[PDB]
Formats: sequence, structure tokens, C-alpha cells
Amino acid sequence: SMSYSWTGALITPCSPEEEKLPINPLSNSLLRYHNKVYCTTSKSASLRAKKVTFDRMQVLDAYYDSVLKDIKLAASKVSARLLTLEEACQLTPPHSARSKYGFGAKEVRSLSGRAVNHIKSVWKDLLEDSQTPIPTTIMAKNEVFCVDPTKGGKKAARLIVYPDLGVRVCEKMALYDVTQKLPQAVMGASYGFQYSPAQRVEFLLKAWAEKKDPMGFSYDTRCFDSTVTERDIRTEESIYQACSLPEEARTAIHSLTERLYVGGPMFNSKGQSCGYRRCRASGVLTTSMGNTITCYVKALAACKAAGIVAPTMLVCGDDLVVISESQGTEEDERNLRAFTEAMTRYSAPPGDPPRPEYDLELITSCSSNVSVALGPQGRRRYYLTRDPTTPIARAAWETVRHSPVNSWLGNIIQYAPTIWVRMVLMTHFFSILMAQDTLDQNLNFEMYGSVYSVSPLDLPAIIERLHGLDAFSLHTYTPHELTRVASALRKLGAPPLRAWKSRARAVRASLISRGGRAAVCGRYLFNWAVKTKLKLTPLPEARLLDLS
Ligand SMILES: Cc1ccc(C(=O)N(c2cc(-c3ccccc3)sc2C(=O)O)C(C)C)cc1
Repeated sequence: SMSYSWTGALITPCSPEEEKLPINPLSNSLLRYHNKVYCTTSKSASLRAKKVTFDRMQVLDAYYDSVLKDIKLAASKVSARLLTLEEACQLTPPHSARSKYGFGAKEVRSLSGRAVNHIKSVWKDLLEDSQTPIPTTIMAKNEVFCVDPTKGGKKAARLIVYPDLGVRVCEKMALYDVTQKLPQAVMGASYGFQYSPAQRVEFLLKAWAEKKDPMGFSYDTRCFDSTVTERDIRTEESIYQACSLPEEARTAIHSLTERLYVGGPMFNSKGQSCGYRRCRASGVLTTSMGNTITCYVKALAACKAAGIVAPTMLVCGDDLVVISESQGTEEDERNLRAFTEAMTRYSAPPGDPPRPEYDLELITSCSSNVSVALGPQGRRRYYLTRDPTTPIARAAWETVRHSPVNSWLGNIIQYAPTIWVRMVLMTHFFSILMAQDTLDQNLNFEMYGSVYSVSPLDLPAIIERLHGLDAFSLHTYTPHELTRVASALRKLGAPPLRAWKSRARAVRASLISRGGRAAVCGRYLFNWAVKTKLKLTPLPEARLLDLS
């Protein structure tokens, strides 16, 4: 019942890794300069391994049995199809890790003979063999964060476990359609990845308002992936099998479950046997759907066992938020402890113990929270925000190491109406773009399930369509939000908001001097930086539509 077994071999890197950066341009200020940012590397891999390696004690009950029955009934309402080899190859991202069999993403997408023939043999093998464990590679993820003294030492690198490219294409042929339909079918509104920022805000406000006396809480499972058992994974397969699927897919799904999802041998970058996994692999197609559904099942059963009154849940993988009817502060705490005890028995122990919350602004769901500000007519306007420490630390890093994929562009788009995106990120990046003279150059940013490409000059139209014109007129932010943003800049050692405000005026003027689309960006995105506001009318943005 151990999540992992290790041989002793180390988790090794592929290319040299840099954890501490040279110079920082964001936390830049004539007499004030700092660099309190870092990147996780292979060096902390052993520490992470220790943390995620433990025995899982799982014991189910009637509450769990009941919920699982309901979910399988809901799943039987779903029909899914196999993807063709061509479709599977086309869904393969352009730079996904190459195969050890002489081909890479490029060849998969161009349907080269070598790649196609290999994938076909892998598929045939899945239909013929439902037992032989499929090997996986384990690597330490390189992610950037800001040092946070008060909250303890630096984070250890997360561990990524994934199978060969050939197997990944096959997972899509067999389960991609299911991943796109199943979660919403069994969870409905509770499925978190179906909402745009404005939609998520609407869901939370509605949920909170429908309670006579609301009480909410976020549950943080300690290393969720490591807590899911072989039995949990086989149960996920039974849920998949409850759907209406072609026999060929059923065969492939069973094989993938027994040979890959339920666990298997892991090798490091050097090819050395590193260990055996008996929990969720982070790099397989079903990770998101599996975590989401399994978290939901355990959480719903735990709500019933704990006596949670009228729970409204929002699930994003291992991220869970429960809003219900308060039974009084003392009883709420008692019910939460009961919920936690139930979750623990289901093998979903808490990292940070949950606590009842009676202020919606303080409830974090899917890494975000709802806040409020005033619109142009003075009425309350709700929007989605989040602690800006990590996104700014990564924006500051991606400025000295402008990687192929940006995270700042994504944050600017998803959190466009926030004060930290408007005062800090937009000011900074439009300044960098003009300095580099690459304003019209298209860039690749990362939304969660799909990498996209966009031109910075298209931001105002994109933002209007995504958040409405209010995104350019929001004012009178809450003191909690102002305080949190100021704390982030302090932790990053970057100039404070009052200084960014001075800078935004200069950036705005520069954009307007360039005329054209750049001028539109200046007038719309920085109308907040001048006392005499501009009218700002609807833009021809009613010519776009996004997926994520
Ligand atoms: C993105 C954006 C930035 C500023 C404003 C704004 O109009 N103000 C504000 C200035 C602030 C400020 C200035 C310096 C340091 C910290 C905060 S906070 C604030 C507000 O309306 O909430 C006025 C009180 C002058 C509206 C939107």
C-alpha cells in the first residue's frame, strides 16, 4: 500500500538546470534592486520523493458505495468514440518529449511513416497484451516561485511521470473523447474546468447567495496524486466502462489501466531503474479527469458521512471547495473535522487542515478567488483574482529567460480586470515589447489544457470579449486585494504600486505616440493611469470565440 518503492537510483536531469537567476528587470528600480526568485530543479528531487512516499490506508463505507453507484449511473448516459490515428497525432503538441524510437512530435504531427507505423504497433500491442507494465520516465519539474520566508523554506521540485510518446498518442485514441465528456456528465456544475473567469465568479456568487447562512471551505489533500490507490484507479476504469464505448476502446482502456494507470516501473533520464509507482502518474492523459472524479466521489461521500448540510461543490482535479449551510460556528468545526476524518479513511488525508470560512472573498477555488470593485457607473462588479506572487515571479523570470511558452501573457488574459495585472504586468510587458520593438510579434502563452498563440496588440479586443468593457474601468478595489498585491511586490523586492502607477503613464504615452493598434492598447489598457479618462467604446471584438 506504499505510493512508491525506490531502487536508490537518483532522479536525474536531462539538461543543466538553473535554480537561481542572474539579473531581475521586473523588481527593477534605480536604487532598489532584488532577486528573491528561484526555480525548482533535480537537486530537490529526493526531498520531494520522501514527501510523496508513504503507506495509504484505505477503508470504504456505505456512503462511498452509494455515491459511486450514482456516478456510474450518470456515466452510463455517456457515449464516446475512438479517435482516429490522424486525430490523435494532430492533438499532439508540437514540442512534446520525443520518442526513444527515432521520432518526435514533429513527425507525429506530419504523420511520417516511422511515427505512424510505430504508433500502430503500440496500439496493436495494447489490444493483445493487457498485463505487461509500460515503462515510464520520472523527471523533476522546473518551476519558478518566489522565496517565502514566513511560509517556510523553498518548495521541492514536483515529480513528473510519463510514458513514451508512442503510448501517449494511443491514450488519446482510446480516451480523449471520454476526457472531454465524462467529468461534466457525472458532476454537472461541480466540474470546475468548464468555467471561464466570469462564469466561475457567477457560480461562486450564486452558490453563496442560495444559502440562508453560508459557510465554505477549501480542502487541501496532502499530495493528492500520491494518495490515490490502485483500487481508486481500477474504480476509475469501471466508471469509464460504464459509458457506451466500442469494444476496441474498452480493450485498450483496460490494458492502459492495468499496464499504465494503476502503476508501473519508473526510469530516470539516464535509463536507470528508479522505482515502482502504485499511485497516480502525473503525466498520463487521464490524470485530470481521474483526480477530478475521484476527488468528487470521496468528497461527496464525506459530506454525507459528516452531515454537511446542502453542499455545493466545485472540483478542479485535487482542488476542492465546499459551500453549505452553516450550523453555527461550533457545529461547523465539528462537521469539518468529521468530513476530514471521512476523507482520510478514503485515503485523501489533508495537508493543511481545513477551516470554516464565512467571507466569500477569502475562499480559494481552482487557485483563484472572487473579489469586487466598482464599474464605470459606480455599481458593484465581481471578478476573478488570485495571489499575484507566483505569476509576477514568473513574469520576472520569463523576462530574462523569455522561453518559447509564456505564463505572463496567460495571466494578463485570464486576470485582465485585476489591479495587479493592470498596474504591474501590462505596464511591464508593453514597456519591454516597445524596448525590444516586437509589439506585433505573435507569442505563445499557456492556458491550462491548450497552448495558444496571440499578438499583444490584440489584447484589448481579446479582453473586451472575455471580460467585457468593465475590465478597462474597474476601480475602488478592496483593501484585502490591495494589501495582498502590495505584499507580493514586497516579497519579490519589486517597486510598490505607487511607482508602477507613475510608470504606467509613461508607457501609455509611448503606446499612443506609436499610433495604430499600439495607440488602442494605450488608450484602453491604461485609461486608469490618467485623471481625464477617455470614452472607450465597444471594439470590433465581436469577431472572436475561445475554447478554454
Ligand atoms: C488598475 C487601476 C488602477 C488605479 C485605479 C484608481 O482610479 N485609483 C486607485 C489608485 C490606487 C493605488 C495607487 C498607488 C498605490 C496603491 C494603490 S488603488 C485605486 C483604486 O481605485 O482601487 C484612484 C483612488 C485614484 C483604478 C484601476
